[PDB]
Amino acid sequence: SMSVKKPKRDDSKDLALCSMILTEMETHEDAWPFLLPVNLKLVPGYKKVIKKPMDFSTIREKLSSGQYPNLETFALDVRLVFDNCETFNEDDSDIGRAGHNMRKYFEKKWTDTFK
Repeated sequence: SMSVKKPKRDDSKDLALCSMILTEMETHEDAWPFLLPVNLKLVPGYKKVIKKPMDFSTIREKLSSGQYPNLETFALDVRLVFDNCETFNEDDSDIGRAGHNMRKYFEKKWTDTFK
């Protein structure tokens, strides 16, 4: 509350560390469904159904331009990529499996870097 604060966690490295995580997600072999925005002209249903599209290149641009206020808003966009994927793709599909795999890979790096 006013004039009452928990001890200050060092957040000076968070930007660099989120960039590293994102590099690792970008270079994963199952990243291909997520590298670029879904083409809303060429994929019927996507625009109407997925209210907030998100992809790794859009996260990279937001990160590089100071549009993440903190590490949690960064994790929310990464998770949005996978939540979108599950909303639109059957579990038993190449893309549906890719999304589960990448969400696992992410959540481990996240815990190991920050928790």
